[PDB]
Amino acid sequence: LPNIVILATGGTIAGSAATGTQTTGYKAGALGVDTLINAVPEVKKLANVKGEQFSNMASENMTGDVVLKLSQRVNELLARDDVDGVVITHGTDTVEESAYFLHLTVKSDKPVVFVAAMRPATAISADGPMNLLEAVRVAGDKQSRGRGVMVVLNDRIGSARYITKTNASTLDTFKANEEGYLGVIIGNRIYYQNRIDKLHTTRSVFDVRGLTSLPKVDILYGYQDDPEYLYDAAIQHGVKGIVYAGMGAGSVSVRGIAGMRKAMEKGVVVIRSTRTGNGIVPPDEELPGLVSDSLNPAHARILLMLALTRTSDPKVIQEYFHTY
Amino acid sequence: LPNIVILATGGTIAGSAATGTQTTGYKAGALGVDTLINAVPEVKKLANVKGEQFSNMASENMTGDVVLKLSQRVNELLARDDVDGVVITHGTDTVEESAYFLHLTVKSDKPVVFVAAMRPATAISADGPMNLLEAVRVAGDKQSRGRGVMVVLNDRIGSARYITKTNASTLDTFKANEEGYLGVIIGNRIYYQNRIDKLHTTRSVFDVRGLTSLPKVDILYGYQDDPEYLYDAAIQHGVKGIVYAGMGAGSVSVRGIAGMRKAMEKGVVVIRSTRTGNGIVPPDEELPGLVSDSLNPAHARILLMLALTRTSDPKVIQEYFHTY
Amino acid sequence: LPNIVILATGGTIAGSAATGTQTTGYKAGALGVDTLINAVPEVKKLANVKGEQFSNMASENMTGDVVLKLSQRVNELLARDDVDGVVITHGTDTVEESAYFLHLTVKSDKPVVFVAAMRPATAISADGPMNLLEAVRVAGDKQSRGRGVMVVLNDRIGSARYITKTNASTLDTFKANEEGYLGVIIGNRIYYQNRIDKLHTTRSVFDVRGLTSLPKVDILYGYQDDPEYLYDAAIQHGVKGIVYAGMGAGSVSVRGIAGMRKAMEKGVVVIRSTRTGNGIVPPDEELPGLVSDSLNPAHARILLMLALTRTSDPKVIQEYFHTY
Amino acid sequence: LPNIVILATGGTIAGSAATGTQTTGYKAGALGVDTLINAVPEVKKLANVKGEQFSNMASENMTGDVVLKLSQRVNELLARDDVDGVVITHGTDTVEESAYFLHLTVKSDKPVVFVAAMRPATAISADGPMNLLEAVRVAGDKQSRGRGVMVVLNDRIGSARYITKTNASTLDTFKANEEGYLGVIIGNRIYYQNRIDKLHTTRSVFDVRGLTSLPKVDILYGYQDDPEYLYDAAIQHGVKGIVYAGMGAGSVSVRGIAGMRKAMEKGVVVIRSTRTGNGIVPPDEELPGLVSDSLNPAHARILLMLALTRTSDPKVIQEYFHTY
Ligand SMILES: N[C@@H](CC(=O)O)C(=O)O
Ligand SMILES: N[C@@H](CC(=O)O)C(=O)O
Ligand SMILES: N[C@@H](CC(=O)O)C(=O)O
Ligand SMILES: N[C@@H](CC(=O)O)C(=O)O
Repeated sequence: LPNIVILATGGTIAGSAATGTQTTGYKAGALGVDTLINAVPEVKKLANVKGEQFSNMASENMTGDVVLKLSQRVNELLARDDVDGVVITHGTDTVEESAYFLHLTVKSDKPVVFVAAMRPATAISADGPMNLLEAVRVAGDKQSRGRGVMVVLNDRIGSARYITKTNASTLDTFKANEEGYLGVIIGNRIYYQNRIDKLHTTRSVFDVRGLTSLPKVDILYGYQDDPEYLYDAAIQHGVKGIVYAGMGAGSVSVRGIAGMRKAMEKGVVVIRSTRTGNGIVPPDEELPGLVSDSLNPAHARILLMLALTRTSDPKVIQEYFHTY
Repeated sequence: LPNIVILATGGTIAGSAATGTQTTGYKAGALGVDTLINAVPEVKKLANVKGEQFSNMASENMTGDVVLKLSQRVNELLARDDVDGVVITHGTDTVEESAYFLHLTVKSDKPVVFVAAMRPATAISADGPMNLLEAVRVAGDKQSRGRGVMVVLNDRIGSARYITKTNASTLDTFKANEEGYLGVIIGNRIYYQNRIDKLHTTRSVFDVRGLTSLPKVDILYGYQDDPEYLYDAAIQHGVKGIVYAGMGAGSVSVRGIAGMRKAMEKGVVVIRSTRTGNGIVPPDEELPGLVSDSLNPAHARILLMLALTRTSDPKVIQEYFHTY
Repeated sequence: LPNIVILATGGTIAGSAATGTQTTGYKAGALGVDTLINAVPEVKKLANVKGEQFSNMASENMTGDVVLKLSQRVNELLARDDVDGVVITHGTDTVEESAYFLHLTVKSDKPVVFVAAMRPATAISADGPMNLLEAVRVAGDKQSRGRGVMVVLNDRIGSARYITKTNASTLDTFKANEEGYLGVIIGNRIYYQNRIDKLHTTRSVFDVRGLTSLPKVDILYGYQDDPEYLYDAAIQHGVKGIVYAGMGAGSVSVRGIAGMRKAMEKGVVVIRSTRTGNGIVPPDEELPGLVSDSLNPAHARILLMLALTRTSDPKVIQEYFHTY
Repeated sequence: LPNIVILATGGTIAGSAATGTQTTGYKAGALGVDTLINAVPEVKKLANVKGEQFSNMASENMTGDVVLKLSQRVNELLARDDVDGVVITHGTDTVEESAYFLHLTVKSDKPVVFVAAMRPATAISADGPMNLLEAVRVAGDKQSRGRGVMVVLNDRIGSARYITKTNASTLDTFKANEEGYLGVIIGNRIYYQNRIDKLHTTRSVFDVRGLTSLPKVDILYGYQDDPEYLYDAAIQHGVKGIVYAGMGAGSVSVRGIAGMRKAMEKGVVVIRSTRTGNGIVPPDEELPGLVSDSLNPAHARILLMLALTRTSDPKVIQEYFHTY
């Protein structure tokens, strides 16, 4: 059997409420990893699992300094001969951010699978137990190697680069509308469909081993009447990058243009992304900043933060956006 | 034949580029309304059309003061016995905002149909001509009355309350993943599928006749490491409301909580929405602010602005979010 | 509390397998209704429920003669003052057919909610418990009246007319891509979004009280090299109608045209539907047969069977396809 | 510039109607290939194109014997040093069948791109011109090599293995809900997202050079009351295989089981697929026949026909269903 480490960070998957139908007033990140494992003893037929408690928080409180430590820990684990893969239990709300960070920074082809749940462990029809079992199956399969970081929920295997939480509250929320899933798990069998045609993991140039902090990057929304003062505030607080969750294809109002030009004059890198949820922001030399390709704003922030650890050259940063 | 006014505001539908494949370096909002009409002379078999040029701008520059005028003009037009419906040509980037504004403020059951195009008029396979023809068909059909404000592109009829631009750059971008379309136009025939179960138009309390400006509302994004200083900036600039494009189901970090509590102390109304793109943000009294129900951040901003013209009572505002 | 009858027919919701991960070799339709109710005692806080065992079969074996009796029983129940609504447990494979049959033949505005499960009751993270509780919530809410027959799974409320099983094996399979959901159930609260703009239930002309069988209707697939001999076989076995699950928009090969013309010469009514999964098959007088509007093949069969209890007139039948 | 052959077979892309809004009463496959080319002279900046007229038919009339000749011709063309790629203009209705056939039988890494249109060439906002330009762009890019056969419409590049016509009548009908697109074409640039994780073209065992006909395979639908006599008819007419477009996950009624057992006793190979549109049909040794994995019925028929040119062995055929 493969040796899988379950590295727990918190989330609703580790939530415990007073009744089976209670959806508020409980902490998302209360139960320990061994309680998760022991609720699905079937996992022991799939792998030799060892639980490690990395943190226990709601993912809306996950921070880059913590995700950096997570990446460093996972790199240490996967460097061991006695670790075949890692499953990371996490909150759903920012799992796409943490997962994409590890996608770019983990220097191994051994699987790294993020798993989460939309219902707490105490819920009627809780999804966490099956999601964890699926995640372990994926992490221990030798066919799962070399595929980049994955996010597994609801019988689907999503690439960290494409997968996003698309719905505030449903079990099927994690989708990649234009890129689909890497694979699916049906009837206790994994079906791989796609390999992502982007750089990642052992083919990624990003390395943050030995870093202890990351560049500051903020995200500003685009909308009718969007204000220039938010750009001024970000600049004043020393951001190194701004990701613009733009109207349409990174379109920018007269006010946003003024903000962006100010930022660029102070050496801030601006990435024009989109608030729409999907698709390509194409190059446009008449507008300020760089473009995000198909990265959504949350992902774009992660790639920009990592880019800024190793370059300040806009040409190189733009090329990263087209290749990672 | 029905008498339809085509009220033009700009957009890529009125864009004109130097070649058939050029997608940048042209102004979205350059062609006049009569050029659009004359490019589809078939529209004169469907309706007696009259063009009126309201504005000619890219929709990323549309502002609430201008949308207020638009609403007022459309009400004047629909008050006339010689006007059976209005088609509004507009940019795709913010059409959802303008349309939802009119959905709540137009005091007639006569059809109001927004139309737009993802490719400029000069493009190969431009979508504007057929979109405009479909929109005119919709606006003139007696079966279209009483349905709320509609957005028509790509053979689909979307409710202004549910429809959003979901993709930065595709023709099929306008979708309502959970709510579907009101109807479709296939083979020159309209097929109505749904009526929205929300208040609108003639049953809406919002009336902005005579107003000349609207309450200031900004939108802030939720993400890992989201900073409190953006709340401080918005407060300092005198916002009346803040819409939060939250992680997951309006989930809030410790920093966002501190920001939101500060804003609420100053009398700012905070609405928690979602950055995910779809779904319900459920109530949670322990978190700050009101919740957006299934309104996305752009729509939630429009409803909040209108709500604040009538009330500062949280109970009443929250009920608007559940019913409009 | 509302009085709700849970009328059980079988399905995977009532399936019981030897382990938590076994997905084959168990009978869908083994557990009794009271075992379903007793697994979710929370239901007794939502309604006064009474279980009735109508049948216990896998839904692939559900037949029109049995669905007729199901409709007749439901009508009997809803005619009672002591019944406020009904939930029908059923297999997922043909629930859309049974549900649409009841949608057209149930003469009450009281809610009728079909419910099902993709994983058996014994499965890890079984969906049936929560699906049943959601269904009971929907059936007992006074806001649910007059909406037509509903299908409830995975926090979604779908209209019987639009909802279909879109995926062979996932929990989120029931979707209506173009029409959306009537509503959703999130955080123990129902959010109604739409009302279907079609005839149903109390406004439907179809009445089958007193019938003991239905007219025979088969479905033939369209594809490259589709054979004429399948039309001959159907005609020889006495079908009254044929639904063609056509290529594209009910397109027909030379072979299919010959088969259809032969069928129509014998008095068979032919409906051209689509194998695609969605959309409108538009009228085309140059092709044989009537068109299915947006009814998929399984639904189109149900409507044709019901139509043939009332009329043989093509004009009238075609109008049913456009209104039901 | 690359040298691209445009091999025309017909379809609505080659349709010509009397007015810009006419959607019936015109032949789909009337215009010649040069007339398509001459409508988009921009193509000359992308490639040196040569048109060749293979056929001119509606795709509902495409037959396996003709697709076999199409595959043979494409193989001849791509064996030439002066051909870099091939674009095939085709009807939308069965493009997925012809494309998947070529995906398994074309013995080259040079791109083969099928292209089609939902609106005829004479239509207002006809999609064919831009679809053809995109297809030529894809066929001529050196990055497009080795990706398997592609289907290009509406700015999307779909794998022939996953893409299907999902809507009877809309421009955006070609989707792969679970597998996404291989890439997209926005702003005159190709963005590759995925590589399919299945065998195709140069790695495929299927070679039909020298064949003039193929094994007979029919498709039978699954539904309530599905009749055994259709199996008897297929058997009597000498089918070598039957693809069952099953209820749910290839579920079979008692009648279908009896039919399938009869077919198998006569040496017919039975593949259980799904009518649902998407997803995996899992193995189940208690049911008759082989399973289609995620192939939909139309694709399953194509694979089974090709498999039968080589083997009758169920173990090998089942493996093909899991790897092609
Ligand atoms: N707020 C929770 C939500 C979840 O996990 O479903 C979290 O992200 O930690
Ligand atoms: N920027 C343009 C884009 C479009 O209309 O497609 C607009 O919103 O005005
Ligand atoms: N074959 C089962 C499948 C399910 O219910 O999920 C049924 O329809 O009865
Ligand atoms: N019946 C046409 C439809 C199209 O091309 O859109 C064909 O398949 O040939």
